[PDB]
Amino acid sequence: CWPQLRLLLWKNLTFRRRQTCQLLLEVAWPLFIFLILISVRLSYPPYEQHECHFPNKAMPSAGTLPWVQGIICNANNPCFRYPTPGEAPGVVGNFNKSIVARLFSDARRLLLYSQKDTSMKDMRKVLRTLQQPSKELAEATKTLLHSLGTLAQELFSMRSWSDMRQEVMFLTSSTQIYQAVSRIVCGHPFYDNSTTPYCNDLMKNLESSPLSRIIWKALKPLLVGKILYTPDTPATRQVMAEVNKTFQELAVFHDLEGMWEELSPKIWTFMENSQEMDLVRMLLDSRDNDHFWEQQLDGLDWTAQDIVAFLAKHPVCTWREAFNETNQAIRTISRFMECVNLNKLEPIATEVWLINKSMELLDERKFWAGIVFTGITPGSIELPHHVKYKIRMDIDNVERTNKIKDGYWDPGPRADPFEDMRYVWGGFAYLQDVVEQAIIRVLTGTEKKTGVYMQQMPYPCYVDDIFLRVMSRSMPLFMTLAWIYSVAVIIKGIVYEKEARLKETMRIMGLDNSILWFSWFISSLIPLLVSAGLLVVILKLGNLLPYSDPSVVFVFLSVFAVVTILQCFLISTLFSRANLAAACGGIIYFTLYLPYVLCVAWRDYVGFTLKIFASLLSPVAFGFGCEYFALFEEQGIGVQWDNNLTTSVSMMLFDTFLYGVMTWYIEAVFPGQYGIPRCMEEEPTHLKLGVSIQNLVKVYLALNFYEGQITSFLGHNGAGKTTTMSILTGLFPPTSGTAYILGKDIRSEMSTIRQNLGVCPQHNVLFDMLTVEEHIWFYARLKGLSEKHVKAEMEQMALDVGLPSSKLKSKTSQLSGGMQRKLSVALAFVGGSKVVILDEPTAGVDPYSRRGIWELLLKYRQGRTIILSTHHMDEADVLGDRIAIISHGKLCCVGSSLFLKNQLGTGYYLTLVKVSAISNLIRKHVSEARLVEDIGHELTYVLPYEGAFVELFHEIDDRLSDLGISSYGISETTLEEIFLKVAWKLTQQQFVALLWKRLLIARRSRKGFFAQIVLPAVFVCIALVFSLIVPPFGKYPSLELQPWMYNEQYTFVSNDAPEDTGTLELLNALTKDPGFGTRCMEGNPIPDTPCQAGEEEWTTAPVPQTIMDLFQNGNWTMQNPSPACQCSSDKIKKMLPVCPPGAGGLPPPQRKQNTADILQDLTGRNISDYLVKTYVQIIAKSLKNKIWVNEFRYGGFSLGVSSQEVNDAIKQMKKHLKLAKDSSADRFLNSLGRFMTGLDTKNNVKVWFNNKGWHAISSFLNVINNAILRANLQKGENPSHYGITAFNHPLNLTKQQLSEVALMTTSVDVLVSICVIFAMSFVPASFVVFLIQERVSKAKHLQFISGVKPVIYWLSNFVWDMCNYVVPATLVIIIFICFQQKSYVSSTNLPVLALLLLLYGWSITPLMYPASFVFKIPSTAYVVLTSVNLFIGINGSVATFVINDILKSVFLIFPHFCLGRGLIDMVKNQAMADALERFGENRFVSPLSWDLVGRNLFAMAVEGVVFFLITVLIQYRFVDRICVGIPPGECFGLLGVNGAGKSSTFKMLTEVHQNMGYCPQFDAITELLTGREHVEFFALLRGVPEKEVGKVGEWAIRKLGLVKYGEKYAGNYSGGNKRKLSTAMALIGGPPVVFLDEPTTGMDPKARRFLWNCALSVVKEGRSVVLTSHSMEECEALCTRMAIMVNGRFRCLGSVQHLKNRFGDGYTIVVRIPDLKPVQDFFGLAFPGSVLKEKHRNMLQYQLPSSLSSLARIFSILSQSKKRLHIEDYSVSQTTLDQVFVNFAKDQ
Ligand SMILES: *[C@@H]1O[C@H](CO)[C@@H](O[C@@H]2O[C@H](CO)[C@@H](O[C@@H]3O[C@H](CO[C@@H]4O[C@H](CO)[C@@H](O)[C@H](O)[C@@H]4O)[C@@H](O)[C@H](O[C@@H]4O[C@H](CO)[C@@H](O)[C@H](O)[C@@H]4O)[C@@H]3O)[C@H](O)[C@H]2NC(C)=O)[C@H](O)[C@H]1NC(C)=O
Ligand SMILES: *[C@@H]1O[C@H](CO)[C@@H](O[C@@H]2O[C@H](CO)[C@@H](O)[C@H](O)[C@H]2NC(C)=O)[C@H](O)[C@H]1NC(C)=O
Ligand SMILES: CC(C)CCC[C@@H](C)[C@H]1CC[C@H]2[C@@H]3CC=C4C[C@@H](O)CC[C@]4(C)[C@H]3CC[C@]12C
Ligand SMILES: *[C@@H]1O[C@H](CO)[C@@H](O)[C@H](O)[C@H]1NC(C)=O
Ligand SMILES: *[C@@H]1O[C@H](CO)[C@@H](O)[C@H](O)[C@H]1NC(C)=O
Repeated sequence: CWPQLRLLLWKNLTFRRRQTCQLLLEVAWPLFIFLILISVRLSYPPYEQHECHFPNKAMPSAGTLPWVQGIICNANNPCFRYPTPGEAPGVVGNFNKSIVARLFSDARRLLLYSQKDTSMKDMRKVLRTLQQPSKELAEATKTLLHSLGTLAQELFSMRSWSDMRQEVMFLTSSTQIYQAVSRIVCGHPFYDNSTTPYCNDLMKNLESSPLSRIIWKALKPLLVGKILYTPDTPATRQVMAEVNKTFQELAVFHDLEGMWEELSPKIWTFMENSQEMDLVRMLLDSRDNDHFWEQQLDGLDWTAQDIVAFLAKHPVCTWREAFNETNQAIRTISRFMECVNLNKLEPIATEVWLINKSMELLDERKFWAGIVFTGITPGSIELPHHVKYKIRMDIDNVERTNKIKDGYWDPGPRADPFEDMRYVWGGFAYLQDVVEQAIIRVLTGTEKKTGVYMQQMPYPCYVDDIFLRVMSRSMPLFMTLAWIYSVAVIIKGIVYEKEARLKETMRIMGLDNSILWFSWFISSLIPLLVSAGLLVVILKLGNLLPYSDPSVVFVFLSVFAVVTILQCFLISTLFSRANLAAACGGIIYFTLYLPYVLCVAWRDYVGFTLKIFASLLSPVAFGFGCEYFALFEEQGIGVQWDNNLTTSVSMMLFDTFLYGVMTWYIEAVFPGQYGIPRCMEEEPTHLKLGVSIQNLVKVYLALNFYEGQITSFLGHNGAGKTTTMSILTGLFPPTSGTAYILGKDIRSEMSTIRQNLGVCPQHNVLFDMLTVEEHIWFYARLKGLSEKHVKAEMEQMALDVGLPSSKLKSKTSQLSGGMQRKLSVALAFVGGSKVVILDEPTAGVDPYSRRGIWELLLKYRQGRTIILSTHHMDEADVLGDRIAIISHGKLCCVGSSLFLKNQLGTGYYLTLVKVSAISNLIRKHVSEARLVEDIGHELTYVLPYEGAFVELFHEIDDRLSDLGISSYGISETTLEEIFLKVAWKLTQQQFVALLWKRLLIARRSRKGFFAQIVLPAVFVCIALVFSLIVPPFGKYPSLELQPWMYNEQYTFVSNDAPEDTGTLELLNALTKDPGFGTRCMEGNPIPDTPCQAGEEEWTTAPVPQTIMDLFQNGNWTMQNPSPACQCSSDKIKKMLPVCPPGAGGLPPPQRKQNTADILQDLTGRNISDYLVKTYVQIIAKSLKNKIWVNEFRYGGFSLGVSSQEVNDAIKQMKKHLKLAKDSSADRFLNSLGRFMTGLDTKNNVKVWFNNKGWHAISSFLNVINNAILRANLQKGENPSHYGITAFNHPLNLTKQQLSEVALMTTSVDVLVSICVIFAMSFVPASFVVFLIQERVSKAKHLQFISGVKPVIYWLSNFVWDMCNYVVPATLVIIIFICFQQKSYVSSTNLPVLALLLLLYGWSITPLMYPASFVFKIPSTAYVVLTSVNLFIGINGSVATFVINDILKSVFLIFPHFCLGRGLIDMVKNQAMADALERFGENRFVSPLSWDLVGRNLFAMAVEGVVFFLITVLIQYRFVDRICVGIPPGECFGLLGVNGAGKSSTFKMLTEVHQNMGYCPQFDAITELLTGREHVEFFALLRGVPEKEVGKVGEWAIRKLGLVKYGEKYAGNYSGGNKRKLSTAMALIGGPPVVFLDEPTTGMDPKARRFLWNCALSVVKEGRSVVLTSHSMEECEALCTRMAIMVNGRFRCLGSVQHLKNRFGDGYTIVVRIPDLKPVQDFFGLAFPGSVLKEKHRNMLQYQLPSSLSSLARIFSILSQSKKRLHIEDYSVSQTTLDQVFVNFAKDQ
């Protein structure tokens, strides 16, 4: 067992090594594949991003100044990387260093101090008292000095105007300006015709200035926009008035220019020519007042000297420069605010007019969002207590509403300032909050009393490695490309070893399939294990899977190799071809791997039971293992031994076992075309008996085989010599019989019997890529010989073969057929086998190699029990020693040759070469004589039987010159006798005949290639049902802003400063019966979301044993209240950070709020740290369970705490100081007061929102607005039915968006066109494989012999292909028109597409014609043609994703590209017409336009034309004195030496075409047609009549026989039946001369004689025939004028007997008498030329050369010695033609 496996592995390794054409590519393909993989990996480095927070944004309701400050500077998500103070629950500032807020505070302080100051009245009273020393004068002067000091202090202690002046003088290199603006505004980290061109050029410079152009995108819809609303309902009018007021709150700069123009002269004269200023300047400079000013200044800067220099200046810095600078600043701000539109309110009567006006303003590039209410009627009723409003804006400023989530999860906070922040800079949230606050003010009455802020939740320290995620999850593709190459190669090898009948030869040699399968398993693992190790080390070195142990991936790759090896072992027993299996294995594996990519997309509702029942394949299990590896690798921890993967390995081993048992079942239930599905002479006892059969029988004989005699075994192959030879071997078991093979029964022991019993079947065994020496060594080792024994056997075989040279012993299987047959028959004798069973030797070999192999078998007659089994008669006569013929399953005759010849055989045959005189002489000499056969210059007679021989020969020799007899001959009876005794309009006729034959071969192909009609049909059906799934990608439905759009979410409410000031009732109403928003309140006004009613429990989740360590780790202050969580250590790439438990610190009290969600109280806890820790730990815990983790929390609220005095002060100040009622003084003061009282906020709420949710911030804003509404409602019946709902619905698409969606949709069109191209490329494949099947000498050349006009044949093929493609064309047309695809089923697009498909077929059917010319193999062009068609289609599709003009002009040669471009332009025009009809216009451009579609049609037409012309062109491509005369009825057989060019001469020698018939050596008949139809079609093409066709067919079917099987498939016939069909074809037209070639090839007796009778009958009618073959018996029995050509020239000509007597050898004699040496001595002394050819017991034979003329004396001596030598039997024969042939070939 072990030595056999050793020989098997050695043979497999030698096969793998001797190729040198497959293993190098096998080992190089994975290198290139993974090199491309490592290159595309190294091109994408991993992106690392530290954890960061985001500043809080301010809404317009929380103050105009903070809103503007949040818009301008901090609107880019700077990611400070540290917790900003804005995220603190107490402070809502972050504008502490902003000089604008400081300046506003100092201005407010100046106002509130000047209103309560009385320095003006005090100074006026002091001046009046001084103008009208004293006692009260001192007190008055002291009061005036104190008042002046207070005014000086008020002018000081502000430090804002100085900084503003410094900044405005510095502003009037790129980083410096940005830093200056950032320090000024906030803290530290065609248009010219509309309005004036000043701010137009300003905004142009802003857009062209080199900085972050994001603030302009937010400031454009702020002062250029315009909002429009519903009809003029009084309530809508009131809310619009409130919105206008909250906009104009910032209009204090509009009426400031008039105030400055009115107040400039007054302050000018007050500072120039006022007595108060002079008195102040005089009192500021004195001898005692200086100390007072120094004491009042408190050591501050700008002492009294600087004050006197600044104020007291009649003519370096005085008040004049300050006045000029303030005037310039006011002028600049007025010119800036001039073109600012603050009246952006326009009412509309209806809704369609609203849409039209919004579009019109969109063309004007000035249009903000628009509010659309849902009023029931324009009545005086305020509100229906439920406000439903929508906000319609442009699509480029609002997030898409067709999707609410990114779909696949991916790390990243999603905080881009422009790409995914349209709800901030677009103005959606601002206007939404403004409208909501206006509604709150108009419903209840409260004005604001509320601030709102938005805070984005931070992200916990991720890294961006999406490439690793997409590569490690798509590992099997590039992991198994090279392994698909390997499995294809190994499948090719296996099926090649199987098809050559090598497995059957190994089985009959005494081997089982188990050891063969095991050896193939090992020889397929070894290279697979090597490649697995190489891929493991190249993946460990590639740095793409770090921290991964090589052992686990190595064992995974090895078990995957094992399961794939057993999978291909299962798949191999289904195919029966080398290239076919090698090509279809890859596509079958792809189709069975496609389930993986099919199931990975629908993982949402996949079950574990479904996963188990679907994991029966190896690719899906490998994909599950790769997903496990990815999930354990992405987190940086890697995969190690930690006890999923084990389930995947278990399923893989179960799959291996299932594949093994399936292989074991299929190898037995369905085998190939060769497997098995589950007058007796004296017995010479001089030698030993080797095999003695006894009672041989089967399911519906006894012969004793001898040792030293070469016995024969003849039969009809139907009743014997076929089942008996199989029962004698180990193929089939016996049935009530016995066979003692060398003293061992067959049924008793079968192993020891096969150890010394060789076999040699008809199919020779010769492994390729190997030498004959390796073959001999392997066979000797398999026999069981030792090393020296095998060497001696190989030396003996090399010495006895005849090729003892290194040129032949070290060469591969490149010898001729004769040498191959000789070596294959010599292999069966290696090993010293005592019993050999040959099978059909010398089938079609030349007579020289036949004599060689005969001498070879004769040299091995030293007791080897040679059992011959062949159909040849002369071979069995010369080789067989004991001829045994059986019939009907029983023994009939047995005995030697001469015994069977003289017992029941016919008498002698006397022939004469060149008739009544000779016949009369023969009748007078012998009474029993008769005339047997007389042919051209030849006659023969029979002598059935003895002194008449001498007298007859004397009379023949004496009267030889009397008649025309030129030479005589005598012969004995051959074994075949005993065998048979015992057991013009012709063009149209050819056209219609071709069409009829083609229709018959196509209609009878229901079981054959019939899939070429329904396979493209189902492919196009799948194409359409897949195209009816992708959304139009151009829809935007109306979505209601509500936070419950997601499945599950976690909210929270953080109550800061619980002092019951204004925050208690707010959170209360937030957590009352109505809940968060409008989910359920006296009904469910939200579709498909019924809320749960019964739930009320304030409990804490069960905490594990983690609070103990928190207790022993006490002193957890507000700063750092939880243990740290590390990040991205060196050389450790971690996607999500991990750290020990205790991340949150304490489980907050969880409670459900009856809205399908649960909230937790976070009062007094660090919000940012807790949120980060909880989020990261929950994401990790959810990802650990293989759930495809989604988002966890979306939003939460934090309530906290942050007037009329300033308004009363402004009113009191405006009442005095020259009050008036003009529109330039009172309006400015009123606006200033309103802006002052519109910035204070009592309480505020901060909404923490996650930017991953597309509609999260707006929904929570609406929720908090509804909560504020329910809290502000007082003295109401119930807050249930008081709620506000917000909607989001963009406007209609314009021409730009329509063009965008028409240009972007080309992806679905190209992907639906590629597949339909692939489906339509299947029709010509059947035509090409049909032409290939009938191209290899089957029907092309045979029809080309006779007059066929091959151009007409090509025309017929073309028209049949057209009419056979018409049917599937309209079939698929009605298929894809049955569906409602308006882009194809319209009345103007159906005929153009139909004709496009028609011309595409017309242009593709000739293109695949020349690919069939040079292709010498059938049933394999299908896959390569489909592959090249797919490649051409892919190239043409990708070539349209771009120099484009010349590209599309030159790429029109491929019809696939033309069809793709036509479909693309057709669907593009359909979409364009649809968009233009939707917009309100019409276009009727015809698709038949020569520029668009119609150039491709004419191109395909002319291309098909030129392809047909060039295919007709390719077909046309633009011996030594051979002299012989063939008269009427002269069978002139022209034989020749091996390699004399007989086929070339026959092709060269072939009016003359129609008068000549040809018979091919190989079978030429259709596999699916009928023989009668074959002969009918051939009679039609021959030129017979249309009415006499049936009679000619019946005559042809009755002449050649086989009438019982005349109506049947020709492919299901046998070899002899095919030969009969071919020789009937050779006479279908009835030519005067017909050329035959090997009429009998592997046939059986009782049928060759029939063909010979038909041949002699057709040549007897005066029609000469020409034939040639290797078997000399056929020509010696049929040919009458032989023509032997040695080298190019006819070396011998004449009759058969004349040539055999002229250059042939002498006669042969056989005498039968233990024995006596005296008889042999007398025989040797009587003839001088006597030679002992063979010496046996009581049977001698001799040969007499150069003694043919003395036959009479020889017969006389024989008759005289019959009584002296006591001879029992005598026989005399002549030399046959084979001796003459081998003599002519020997001396050559
Ligand atoms: C909730 O929990 C988070 C953490 O989980 C807390 O955040 C901690 O507290 C501060 C933020 O609120 C952070 O302090 C900052 O730390 C920066 C780090 O710089 C180094 O710090 C180490 C000490 O860790 C020093 O030895 C080094 O020398 C560095 O200074 C400081 O740079 C930063 O200092 C600021 O610098 C800017 C720019 O120069 C100044 O303008 C500013 O005035 C200030 O000086 C500041 O000290 C702290 O790192 C952060 N994390 C930790 C682990 O403590 C929240 O505070 C918690 N919430 C509440 C309400 O407390
Ligand atoms: C809405 O507000 C705008 C300004 O915020 C008002 O327009 C003012 O009044 C007339 C136009 O109506 C102009 O002459 C003024 O220059 C505008 N600006 C100012 C500051 O007065 C408009 O009147 C308001 N409309 C309603 C219905 O209140
Ligand atoms: C209510 C508040 C927030 C609005 C007023 C903010 C003021 C102080 C800011 C906002 C816009 C700023 C102006 C923007 C444009 C220009 C034009 C430039 O050539 C000179 C500076 C100047 C004139 C800036 C001066 C300061 C400015 C007017
Ligand atoms: C600046 O921050 C300090 C911190 O204590 C605070 O007291 C002060 O009011 C802030 N200034 C503002 C908000 O203008
Ligand atoms: C906008 O699109 C809707 C969608 O059907 C349509 O009903 C409406 O008429 C369109 N309006 C305009 C002005 O095109």
